[PDB]
This record gives sequence, structure tokens and C-alpha cells, in this order.
Amino acid sequence: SKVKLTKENIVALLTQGKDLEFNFKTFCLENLDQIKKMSIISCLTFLKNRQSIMKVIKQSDFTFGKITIKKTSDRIGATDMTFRRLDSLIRVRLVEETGNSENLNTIKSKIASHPLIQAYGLPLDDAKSVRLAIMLGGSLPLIASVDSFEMISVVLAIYQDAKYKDLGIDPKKYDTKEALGKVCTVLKSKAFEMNEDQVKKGKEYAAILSSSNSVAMEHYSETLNKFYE
Amino acid sequence: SKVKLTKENIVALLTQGKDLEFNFKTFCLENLDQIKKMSIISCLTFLKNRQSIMKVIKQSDFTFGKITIKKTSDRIGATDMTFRRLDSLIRVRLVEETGNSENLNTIKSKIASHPLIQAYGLPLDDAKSVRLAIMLGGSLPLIASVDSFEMISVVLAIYQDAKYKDLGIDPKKYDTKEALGKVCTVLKSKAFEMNEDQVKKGKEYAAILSSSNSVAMEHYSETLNKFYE
Amino acid sequence: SKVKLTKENIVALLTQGKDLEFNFKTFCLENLDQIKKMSIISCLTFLKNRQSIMKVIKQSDFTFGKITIKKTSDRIGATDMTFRRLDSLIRVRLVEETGNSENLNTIKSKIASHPLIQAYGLPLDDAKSVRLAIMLGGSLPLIASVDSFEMISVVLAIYQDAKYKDLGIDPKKYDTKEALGKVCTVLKSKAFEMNEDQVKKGKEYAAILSSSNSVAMEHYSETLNKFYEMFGV
RNA sequence: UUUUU
Repeated sequence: SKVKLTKENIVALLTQGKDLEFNFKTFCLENLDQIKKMSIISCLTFLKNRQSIMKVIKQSDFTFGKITIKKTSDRIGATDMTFRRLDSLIRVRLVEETGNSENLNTIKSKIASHPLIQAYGLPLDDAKSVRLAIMLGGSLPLIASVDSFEMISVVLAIYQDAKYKDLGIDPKKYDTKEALGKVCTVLKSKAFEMNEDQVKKGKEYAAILSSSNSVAMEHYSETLNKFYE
Repeated sequence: SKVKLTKENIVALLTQGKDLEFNFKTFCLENLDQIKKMSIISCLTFLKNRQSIMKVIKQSDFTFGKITIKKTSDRIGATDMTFRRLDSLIRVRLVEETGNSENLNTIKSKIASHPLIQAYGLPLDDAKSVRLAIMLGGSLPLIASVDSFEMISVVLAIYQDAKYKDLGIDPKKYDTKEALGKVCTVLKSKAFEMNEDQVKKGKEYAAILSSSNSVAMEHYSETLNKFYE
Repeated sequence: SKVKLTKENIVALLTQGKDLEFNFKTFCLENLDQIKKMSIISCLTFLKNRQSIMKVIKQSDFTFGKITIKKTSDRIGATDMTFRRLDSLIRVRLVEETGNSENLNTIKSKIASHPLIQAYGLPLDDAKSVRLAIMLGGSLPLIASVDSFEMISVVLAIYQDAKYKDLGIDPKKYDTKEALGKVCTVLKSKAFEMNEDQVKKGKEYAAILSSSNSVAMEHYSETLNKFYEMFGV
């Protein structure tokens, strides 16, 4: 009767005449210690050169220490390490280091030069503003499952959904609406309740995002519109 | 004078100074017989689990029998088999079986549980409504090239443009206006004329379409909108 | 201190505790002389069969003369030659040859049969209209960096943003708003100032683009709107 | 013409 959806069952589906019918929080706690031996600067460098580093990881089977990032994006186990999972851990680690003030001055100084931080025009004032900076460009639904990261993920997802045009995010490459949906799905999965305290924290995050800011098309906007008309 | 486009002729073109100059309807007839050895239920299963199957087919060079679907999306020949072309054939196959009364009851029963049929709220009464059900989710411009499928393709395309909001179709992923245009290009290419007989058929389809009718975000929606403003 | 981005350096980044950190105008002037030995017909043929020629170059490491277009799209140097960089230069060569009247009639005659010219319905009357014809399908932000090519690039970019639907430009394949943005970034980078003389020229370009001429949907529109009104439109 | 719902 009914079988499991496998690659062979799809082949059999097409070639026979027979009737045929068909948690990251845990991952984080177990793999965070492994990357803790990285440097704060090493973490910020990974973030700073994410896109460039990503290309190198995807060239072939990238193995570092006991961990290996497979070339096959398909079939990834709860133990398996993807680039997104590696990228996310490093951000979670950096936020944890925001609990120490000495690291906060290191991160705040260095992350102020990051490409994404300037594009968002993010004001880097207090600890919450620095934490947001670490979040920029990160896999929000993944990070949202980690405790105390629920609000910071959804506020940034909302911001990315509202201002996707201003941030220059291509909707064809990144569904900014789908991302927010998955974040909410994550929170409901771990029965996250949005009481006033969570809303209290989120608005403080949103306050930083609100105060944040093409620049070239604005420089020629007065003469560009005459041709437009 | 004029020469053939070859790799060497481009080298001569760039390095010398001498003057140098250089249909799914068919696809269906040739590949439909191949998938006819499938079961009626197996076809309906493919439709029901299209998205799930889609991911698996795109995993690697998917080969079933003598046919192989390549991973390389670029450079696809008129003979080459894509997932959408496979999907289209199976729907065309299923519609052909709507000419049999035994199959009509079989298809009608199974496809009533399909996700798209329920989302559209499509009433499955007569043969034409069942045919519409099979069409849901299909590559309309492809199917439009097959004879007698012109009206059912363009009428459904028209409907998707009118009720795109009600159907929950994301404009960023699917240009619903562009879709209707591509269907018309196919029809105009084979000189299809919408006389009284054809428009009559379409109106019968349109009558059925007229009578037709995220979750995690709804949970946090009340507190979510505050950040949106 | 700072090191080069290599596969080994990423491993060191992730497994160790050490502190670890990682213009076409010039390109044109240095590479334009090389393509000058081509024929006008050779240049115009390249324009006519761009997509078909493009695929052959992408087949393998395509080498012509001392120049080689590598298959590896990643890591392209300021000296390295890509197809888009190759294609744009050929257009630049062709536009420069519009300053001579003999070539002007040759280009006008040949390029009038080219796909983009016919699809855009571009009227080929004077020299400026001919220059516009050569630009169609070209890499605008690259060419915009070449001097005297600034206004003609941004005016056409504006037009491509406004009429992207009528021109059959696929938004999933080509962000026509991003295109206009990149051109402006180039112009602001070389401090291009849009004074009265430039805008005057641009409007002459824009006038030609205005004068140029879904299509298949209008053919059925009489019996296409009858169904729209059934669905409440 | 290719791709996603």
C-alpha cells in the first residue's frame, strides 16, 4: 500500500504500473563548546567575510577539526553541520560574549566596520545595539530557538520585512515574509509566550532599528525624475 | 561570406580583421507514451506530493528508466526532461483519462484530498471541475500548447490573476500577470482563434472557478503589528 | 597580522584561538586597443548573435589571442577578461566609430536588423539614435564608467526601469531598479556632475527612447476581459 | 524559453 517517500520510490512511481502512495536549541548546546576555542576576532572575521568564506566552504567537503561540512545540501541530519548552522553558532557565541564588557568594546569597535552594519545604518550605542549587529545577516529562525533570542529575532525579521526595499534585499533570493513565518513557528513550537516583558525587550530592540538609516540615486534624484516623467 | 557559428570562428572573429558573419505539444506526443505505463493513482500521488517530490528530483541527476533529469538548469534541450515538463505530462495524462468514467470517479475521489483543491475550495461535481483540479499547480504555458487545453489554461490563468490575493499567491515568487501573458503567447503562436465555440467552453470553466472558495503568525499577530508601526 | 583568504586560513579561523583577520574606465583604456583590430562587421555580428556566442565562450576556458576568458566565474581580477567585459568593449568600439559618417551608415544599416532594435522599436535616424541601438543589451554600469558614456547609460537605464514590462525584461533574472542604481554609483564614484549641458544631451536621448515602439494579451483582450468580469474585475 | 508558489 503506502510506502516511504524515497528516491527509489519516485523512480518506481514512474516506471511501474502498480498503485503507489506515500530542533536547533539542542544542536547549539552540543556544538557551541567546539567553536568556543575560536577567538573573538576570529568570530567577527567570519561574520565580516561571510559571503567570501561561504564560497570556499561550498567548493568541496570542508572539514575543520572533527567537524566536516558536506557538499550535499540534501539530507542533513540533526548531527550534520551546514554552513548556516556554523554561521549561526558563531553569532550566538558572540552575543554570549556581550555579557562581558571587555569583549563588548572589542566587538563594538570591530563590528562597526562590517558591510551589513553600515548598509543597515545601525547605531552602535548600547549592548542591545551591539547584539543586533551580530544578528544582521544571520539565520533568524535558527537563532530564535535559543533562549532569550526569541524577541531579537522577530523584531529584526519584522524590520527586514518592513524595510526590505530600503535594505536592498532581493525578495527573489530571500523571502522576507517566509522567514518571519518560520520564526513564529519556532516560538510556537517551544511554547514561547509574548508577555509584556518580551514586548518590553523587543521595543527596545525596535527603537534601535527605527533610528537606523540607494544613496547614489538620491544624489541624482532631481534630474532622474525628469527622464522618468 | 556567411559562416557557421563555431568556437574557432569566434576566435577568428575576435583576433582577425576580416569581415566575418554567422514546443511542448511535440514533446508531449513523443514522451507521453513513456509515462502511460504508470498507474492512475501513482499519477495522482505525484501531484499530491509534487513539492516534496520536487526537492528529491532536484537533489541530483534524477534518472528513471531511459530518461534522466539533469541537475544543471542551464542549457536544456527540446528533448531534455525537466521536472516541470514531467509534471506537465502527468497532468496531461490524467486529463486524457478523464474521458473514461471509471477513472473519472477514481480521480475525483483521490484529488479531492489534494492540498491545492482544498485551498482553492474547488467544487468537484462534473468532468470539467475534475479536469480543473488536475490543472491546479500545473505549468499553464506548457499545457497550453497541447490541443484542446488552450481555454482551460488561459481561463485558469485569468482566474489566478484576479484572485491572486485570495489564493495566497506571493507576487514576489510568481508574476501572475506575466503568467497570463505567457499563455497567450503560446496560443497566438499556434494561431488559436477564440470563436463562439471556444469562449463557450471557457465560460463553463469560468463558471466553476467563480463558484469556488500563515498560522503561526496569526497567534502572535496582535502584538506583532505594534512593531510594524 | 592580516592574512589572505584561503581554505586553510578558514580552518585556522575555526579551529584555533589565534586572532585572525582577512574600475572599467581604467580597464577600457588598457584593453580597448586590443579589440580595435576587429572589423565593424565583426563587431556588429557579435551584437546580433550575443546569446549564442556567449554560450560557446562558457563551454570551456575560451582563449583568444593573448586574452583568455576563464570558466571560473569566481575570483575575477581587475585585469581578467569576462564575457560581459568583452561584450561592453565591443560596443564601446562601435560607438566611437559613430563619429565617422561612413561607419555611421554601415552601423545604422546593419544594426537595424538586430533583435533588440526591432523589439524596442527604436527609430534609427541620427547619430545619437544609432548610439542608443549599440547600447541595447549591454552592461550599462560598466560602460557608464567610460567617459562621455555617462548620460547615455543612465537615461537608457531609467527607460529600462520604467518600461521593463513592455520590453519583456524578466524581473527574476534582471533587477532593473538595481541596474539603474549601479550606474549612479559609478557616476558618483567618478564625480560626474549633471549640469545643463549633460541633461540637454540626456533629454535628446530620452526623446528618442520615448519615440520608440503584453502584446499577445491585447489580441485576445476582447474575449479575455469577458472572463475577468466573471471573476469580478 | 528556464525557475518558485
